Amino acid sequence: EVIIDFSTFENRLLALRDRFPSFDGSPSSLVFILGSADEENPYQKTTILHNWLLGYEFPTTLIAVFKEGCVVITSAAKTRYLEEGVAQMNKKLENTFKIELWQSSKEPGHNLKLFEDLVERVREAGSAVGLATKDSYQGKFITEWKGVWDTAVEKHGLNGVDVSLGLSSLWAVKDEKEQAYLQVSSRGSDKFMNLLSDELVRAVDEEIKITDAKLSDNVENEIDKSRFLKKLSPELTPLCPKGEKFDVNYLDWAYSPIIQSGPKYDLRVSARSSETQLDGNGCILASCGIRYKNYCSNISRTFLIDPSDEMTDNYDFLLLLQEEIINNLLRVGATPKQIYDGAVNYINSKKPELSAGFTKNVGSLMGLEFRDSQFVLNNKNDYRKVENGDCFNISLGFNNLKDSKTGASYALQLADTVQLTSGGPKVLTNYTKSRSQISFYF
Repeated sequence: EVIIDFSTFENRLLALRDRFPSFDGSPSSLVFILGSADEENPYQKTTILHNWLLGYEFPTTLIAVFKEGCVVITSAAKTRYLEEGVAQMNKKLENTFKIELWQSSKEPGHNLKLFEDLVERVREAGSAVGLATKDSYQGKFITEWKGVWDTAVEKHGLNGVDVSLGLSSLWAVKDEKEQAYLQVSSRGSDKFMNLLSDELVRAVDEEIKITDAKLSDNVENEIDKSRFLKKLSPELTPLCPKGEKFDVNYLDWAYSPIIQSGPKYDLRVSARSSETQLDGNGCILASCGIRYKNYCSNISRTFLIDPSDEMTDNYDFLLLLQEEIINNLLRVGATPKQIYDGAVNYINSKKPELSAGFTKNVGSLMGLEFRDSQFVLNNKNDYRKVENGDCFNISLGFNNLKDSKTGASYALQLADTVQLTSGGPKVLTNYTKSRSQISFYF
């Protein structure tokens, strides 16, 4: 079932070795500690790191990285997935880089001594230690580790250094395999947006009493229909890497689907489905995002029900704005600020009535992390640069609009997953956004 891709493990672990000493703060070593799995917080940096290095989260596991090697503290059973590939890697890198697998144990005192041993190696490396400072896990293993670490900061003079920006830069560019998983994920997002539209239109047509949150929950639970998922394989298996087939067990939601039908809408990052009655008029916002083998995608659409002329005109503009971002501003070397400011320019030119209501960002880098907060497409970030192989959630919205004649409240939102390739940006989510196909009349 579980097979670690060891050429991928080697390349990514060595990339991390090569890059971490020049992370901000100049860490001399890295320590990442995964305690018990927390399925409620899948995007913690240490979990992302496991998914990146190994393809899987390894609970109750410590990984420390140095110039000359790597220490993994993990159970005998998990060591079985690693020992052959590590021995092969060690033989090749015999005079450069040595991975040591220290087998943990439930026997009291055993892991404690390993942690003490590891602290000796860390302090020998240097006083600056790179850590995922915001991560939180439970369990005996990490709790014993924290006691050792806290003292080593008190016994020796160690300063923990957060490495979020460094990891974000290291993870940004997607290799061939990752780009395939992102396309599978994105086609999954397409399928669920299609299901969402069909359910929405039916609920509106049938005037049923239902809240936005109940409707999005209905869609959300569709992913557990395994036999429905199996039938997606002809669309999805050709998008998987060479030698791989679609596996239903690796498809999940990136977040709970969001429906907001008004009159109040929320485009903030924290926003969820509204709790109020489905309003079958004007603008209805929908968002869903899928993970395939932990790679996130995102799609957002606006559906129009008997829209006013101002709604259709502004939806037409929203399409043109997304096109300007995707096919003009998303360029290798561009900063988030240049991209966001280019969007602001386009709105000021064509639709200044929409300047105030525009979202203060147009999305983010996306991948194993659904939203990379180190690479948000806003005016503030002038210190990241788009690279070939980056994948973006290009998501834009306008809130707090009213029709000038009826006073009807509305909002607009459109999002797509976009991959930078050598041939340029490639939109991975292909569910329709043509106004004629997202507009319904009753």
